Amino acid sequence: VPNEPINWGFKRSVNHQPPDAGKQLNSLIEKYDAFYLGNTKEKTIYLTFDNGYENGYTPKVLDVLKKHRVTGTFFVTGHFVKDQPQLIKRMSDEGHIIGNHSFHHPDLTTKTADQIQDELDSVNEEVYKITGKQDNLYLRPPRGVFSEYVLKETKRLGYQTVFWSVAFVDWKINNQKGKKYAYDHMIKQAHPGAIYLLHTVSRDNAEALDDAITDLKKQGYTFKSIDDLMFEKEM
Repeated sequence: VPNEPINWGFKRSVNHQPPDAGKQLNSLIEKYDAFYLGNTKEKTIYLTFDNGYENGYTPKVLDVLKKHRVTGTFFVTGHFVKDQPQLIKRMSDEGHIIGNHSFHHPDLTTKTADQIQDELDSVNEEVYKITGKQDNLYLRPPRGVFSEYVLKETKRLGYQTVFWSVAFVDWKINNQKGKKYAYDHMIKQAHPGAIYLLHTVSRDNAEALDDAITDLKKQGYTFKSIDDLMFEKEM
C-alpha cells in the first residue's frame, strides 16, 4: 500500500565515513519507525547479530561480549529460539537485547497483516516462555526485504525496524575464511554511528570480534546498545 519489494543495501563505508542509503531510502526510513545508523556525531558503534541457527560459536561470542562489557542485540528466528533456549536465556540473563527476526523468516512482503502479526508475536511468546521477560520491540526483516507496507504495518504493531550500516560475508558455511577476513572488515568499515550486523556461525567469528572490539576501543570507539541508541536520540 505500496507493497513494492525493497532490499536493504548501500554502498559500503569508505574513509570511515557513514554510508548513505540514498535520498529515496532515507525518506522512507524517516517516514516510518526505522534506522540504519545511530549517532554519527560521536565515535560510537552498536553491535547487532542475526541468529537463524546455531553452529557452535554463540556461547563464545557471549563470553567475548561479557569480557568487554558490551551489549549486543540478537535478532532471532522461531527456529533459533526453539532450538537454543539456553542461549536465549543467556542473552537475557547477561544484559543483551533480543530482537525479532520473525518466526519462520518468511519474505514479509508476501504476508498479510494478520500473518505478520503472528510471525512476530510468536517469537516474543516463545522468548517469554523462556525468560519471563520482553524487550522493547525491534524487528529486522528477513533477507533485509521490506516495503512501505511492511514498514507501516510493523510500526502499527509497535515495532522499530532496524537495518544496518556494516555487514560482510560471515554467513557462508561452505567457505569460512577465518579470523583475519572478518576482523579486517570490522576495522575497515568502522564509522561513527555504525550499526554492525554480524553472524555467529563462521569459523573464528568470536575471536575476530574479540580482537575488533579491543582495537576499536583503542581507537576511541565506545560500544552502545540499540536501546541506548533509541533513548539517547529521544533526548
